[PDB]
Amino acid sequence: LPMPKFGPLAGLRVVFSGIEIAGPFAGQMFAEWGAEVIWIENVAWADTIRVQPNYPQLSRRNLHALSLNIFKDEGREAFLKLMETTDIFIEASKGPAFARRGITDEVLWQHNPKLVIAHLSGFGQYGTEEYTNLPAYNTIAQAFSGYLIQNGDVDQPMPAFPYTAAYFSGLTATTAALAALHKVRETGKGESIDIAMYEVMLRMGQYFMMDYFNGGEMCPRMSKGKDPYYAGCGLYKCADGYIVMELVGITQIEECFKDIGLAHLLGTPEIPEGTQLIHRIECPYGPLVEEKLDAWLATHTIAEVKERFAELNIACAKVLTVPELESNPQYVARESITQWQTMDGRTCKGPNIMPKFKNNPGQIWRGMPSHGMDTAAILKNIGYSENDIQELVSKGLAKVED
Amino acid sequence: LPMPKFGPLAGLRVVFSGIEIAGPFAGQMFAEWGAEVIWIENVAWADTIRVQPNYPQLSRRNLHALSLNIFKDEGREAFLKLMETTDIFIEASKGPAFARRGITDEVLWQHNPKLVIAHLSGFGQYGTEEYTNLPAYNTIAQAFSGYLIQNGDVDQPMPAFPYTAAYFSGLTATTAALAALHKVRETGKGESIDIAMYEVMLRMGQYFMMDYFNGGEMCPRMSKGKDPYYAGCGLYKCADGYIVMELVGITQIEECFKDIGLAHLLGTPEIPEGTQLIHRIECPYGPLVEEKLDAWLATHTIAEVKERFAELNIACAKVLTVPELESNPQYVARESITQWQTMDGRTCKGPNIMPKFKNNPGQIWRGMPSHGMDTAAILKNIGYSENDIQELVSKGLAKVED
Ligand SMILES: CC(C)(COP(=O)(O)OP(=O)(O)OC[C@H]1O[C@@H](n2cnc3c(N)ncnc32)[C@H](O)[C@@H]1OP(=O)(O)O)[C@@H](O)C(=O)NCCC(=O)NCCS
Ligand SMILES: CC(C)(COP(=O)(O)OP(=O)(O)OC[C@H]1O[C@@H](n2cnc3c(N)ncnc32)[C@H](O)[C@@H]1OP(=O)(O)O)[C@@H](O)C(=O)NCCC(=O)NCCS
Repeated sequence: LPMPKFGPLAGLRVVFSGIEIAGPFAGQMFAEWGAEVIWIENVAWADTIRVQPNYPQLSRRNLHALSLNIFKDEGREAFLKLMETTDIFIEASKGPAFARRGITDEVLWQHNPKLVIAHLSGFGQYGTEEYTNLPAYNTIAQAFSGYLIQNGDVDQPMPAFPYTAAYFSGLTATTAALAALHKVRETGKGESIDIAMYEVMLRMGQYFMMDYFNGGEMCPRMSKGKDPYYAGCGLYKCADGYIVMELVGITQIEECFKDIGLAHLLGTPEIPEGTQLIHRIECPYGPLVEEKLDAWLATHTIAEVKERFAELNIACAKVLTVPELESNPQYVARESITQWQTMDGRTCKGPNIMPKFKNNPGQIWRGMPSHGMDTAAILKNIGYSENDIQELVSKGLAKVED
Repeated sequence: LPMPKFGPLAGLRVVFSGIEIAGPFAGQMFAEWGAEVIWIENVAWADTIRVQPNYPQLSRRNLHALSLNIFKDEGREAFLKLMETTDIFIEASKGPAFARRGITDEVLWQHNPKLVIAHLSGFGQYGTEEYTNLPAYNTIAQAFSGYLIQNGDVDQPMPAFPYTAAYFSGLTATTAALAALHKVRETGKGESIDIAMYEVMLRMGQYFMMDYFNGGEMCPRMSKGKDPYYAGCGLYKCADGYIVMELVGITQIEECFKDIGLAHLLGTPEIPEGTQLIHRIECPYGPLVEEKLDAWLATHTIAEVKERFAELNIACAKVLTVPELESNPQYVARESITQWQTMDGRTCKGPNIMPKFKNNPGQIWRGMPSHGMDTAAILKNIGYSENDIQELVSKGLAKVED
């Protein structure tokens, strides 16, 4: 398949079957980094992502587009022969959907014993009848893992946004696939990976949930974007706008208390010598600290707080709106936002490849492919004849380039 | 170093230097999956994570604890010899801090030309003077990437929580390190990776930001946990509590419109045949759909909505509180939450290894190590004498087991 040789993953062959974010995000990350990546869409309908006006130009760039019925007759026989040349297969289904349709892990390893198989689902490959085969999206994974209940304001839980759990789940799939890939390169035998979205998100929400599991209470939600436990952390107003700050570290606490008028608190039974952190609930002075911090910050400009906090080594930043990013000097310097050409021949703007590999940078070599774009190319490369692939399209088992 | 042989990453050697979540999360994930992982803390102070009462039992499990001044005299000479046996080194600093302290990539590859180096920072290894050396935490990365501005309610932006950006950044580091690791196993030459937290989070927030970069407007924030654009997606109230649902798909929309009393809308110029999604803003009927959905849902119990939505293949779930997880039958069936023994000999409860590798499951073999726990073991393994490592402790350059 014609493509430039670049990135740490050059010449690795990846195929994924899934829609929206989670599955496709996992597979396309390989493409960002130079792998050969086949996106499989059904033959009758297309990936739901295509309904989004701009995003798919980013999230499906560098891909090859197959369109094949991977479960019906010869359409299946093709998919499985394809699997013989595949290093990694990502699939995102309602539970063990592939297995209950005939394509088990053992059937797959029959065609490629080295194959790394990554199963992405809401609730896992096995469990109970009630949950295992349920459909799932990001919000479902947030709801079921206790992530959603931790987000929002004191009085109003809400999902983390945009579609946060889909990105964590796809990223975990990518990670786990590369880990399994390493094992294949070291023992010569394939692997199957069972990634349940809610288990991913259960992990991502443990910071305070670990307290509940081990004697404690659950923390509340934030109030107005302030950390539920630690004073001086989260969202604050200066005289001229929103900033964030983290009041963490001995030196930071000592010098900041001095600025805001709380010097006399340092060295008390409650704030002894090496205090690195200020717990707002446990501390009688917790609310006083917030009151004085708020008052001191409201006296200063964002720029002045930034200068003083750079002196004290207190992390902070202006809360940037989307219109402010393009022309930020850090963004500009690092080409964090770039441009590329779509397939239709139009100019498209959005994030560059991340992260930056030094010796083998990733690169944007192709825009989002059309539905079925590369089907004929892929089947001829797998060994199907011109007429033989013409029959596949005919019996409805494949969609050719429009 | 004594440890069981398990997981896809058995016999891979990983060292990380960093505190809190991002850096350590990246390194410890290797440990979940069977790698040998050395956590480096400073000799004078310890990782700030240790101030948290329970979480570190999860986030530092399966680790070996070094405590060494990696920048001063012989402390440096040790670190660099250690680097000769290391496959992957994760470091989290204020920008290019290691390089401006003498330990450049070229110095590191001098001691190991194959080494994969992963640099985690707020703002990158290079850029402008204003930003490149700034300290960063999760909230700083959320603020600077336009992630924070997208979270919260219409009237109140807030961070995604808990510390969402630290997990994305550490997960990306893990992923990118394994990708680079693959390249080393295929060309024999090392790699350096520049992971800027804000660039990670810029990527994770593109779903609607891509509209802004390409002609459009930015979406608003959610109202009460409802999707800013798509009707029938996000947080809803039933008669007896919060659920989430995603109204996506032709069949789902058709049958759900029929239930809620909006049948006559199907087939209009605005909702034609294969409509997969309902845009609340663009659609004159968008608000009507919400009103009827809300009213229909408030008539039913969570259990009844679940049953009907399982018939229509509409993804949904009860919003679970933290006290509801342990005894959920899916959690129980998959052992999603487990127990292990700490070093002090106490019983600790929390998430199991995720995800589940089939042939080479990860496993919890050790609790969180104490500050300096394994220093003497590591230095003797690297080739330092008993007296030779006694001198390191003496000149303040290392901390031994308490
Ligand atoms: C997202 C999800 C709900 C969509 O599934 P769905 O609406 O029920 O069904 P699809 O649109 O994928 O297609 C329906 C059927 O066609 C099949 N189909 C999909 N790809 C096919 C292929 N290329 N060839 C033949 N048939 C195919 C599917 O196997 C599915 O089978 P099933 O009815 O036996 O269960 C489901 O894939 C899922 O829960 N995935 C896991 C979590 C996830 O990735 N969520 C979305 C990202 S946020
Ligand atoms: C988190 C962060 C702000 C903390 O840094 P800090 O408070 O300024 O400093 P540290 O507590 O790490 O230590 C201070 C100095 O001691 C050094 N130190 C750290 N580990 C050391 C080691 N084991 N041996 C000798 N010195 C060490 C550091 O290099 C740092 O050097 P510098 O003063 O030249 O810049 C910073 O590491 C950072 O921005 N990291 C990147 C983003 C990140 O990971 N954030 C935290 C997770 S959410």
